[PDB]
This record gives sequence, C-alpha cells and structure tokens, in this order.
Amino acid sequence: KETAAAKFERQHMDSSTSAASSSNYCNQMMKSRNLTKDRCKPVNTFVHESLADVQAVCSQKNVACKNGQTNCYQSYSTMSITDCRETGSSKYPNCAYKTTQANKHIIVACEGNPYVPVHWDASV
Repeated sequence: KETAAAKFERQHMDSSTSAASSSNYCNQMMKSRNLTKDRCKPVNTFVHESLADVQAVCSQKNVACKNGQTNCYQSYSTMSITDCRETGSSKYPNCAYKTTQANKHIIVACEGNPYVPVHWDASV
C-alpha cells in the first residue's frame, strides 16, 4: 500500500512545469498519475512548485481543515497550481478534464515524522 505522503506526492505534485501550458494538461496528467485507472477521479489539483516548497508549508500558517481538524497549513505565498475537473463529456474509460491554471495559496493537512503533506484541503 502507498504511504499517505507518497500518495499526496503522486496526486498533487508536478514540479516539472512552471504551469499548465495546454488545455490538455489535465487529460494527460490525470492519466499518467493513474487517477483514471478504474474510474475518473472527479477533481484533482496539481502544484507547480518544488517538493521542498510544498513540504515547507507544514511549518507555515496553521489553519482549520474543512473537516474541522487542526493539522492544516496555508502557504504564506501563492503557488502555481492547476485544477483538473471532469467535464460533462467525461465518461470512463474516456475521462475528460477541464484544465484551470492559477496562482493561489495552498492548504494541506500534515502528519507524521517527518511532518509532511498527506492531504490536499483547498486553495485560496
């Protein structure tokens, strides 16, 4: 089984690009990160910053998680991100996503030792 930290990395990290430069970015990334294997993940956000920068968020601003937990942290600075969301023309196995690039503060839940991101809460 995948560790929580490893799953977060696979689902949300894309430091190889500064930003989504194409409307097909999500279709490509959702497939390659294996998020459309047995069903199309409805929603998923990728962050375009170094892994170190994202991990560093765990020692930044502590804010409440949407679920009420208190182990969430909000990035001090905005980060380049790309939100991927299924379009009305999406139907497994032919998943289809809308690609929305933006620069926003990230909010993640952190846990463990080392204390790292294990869940994507939201972006602002």
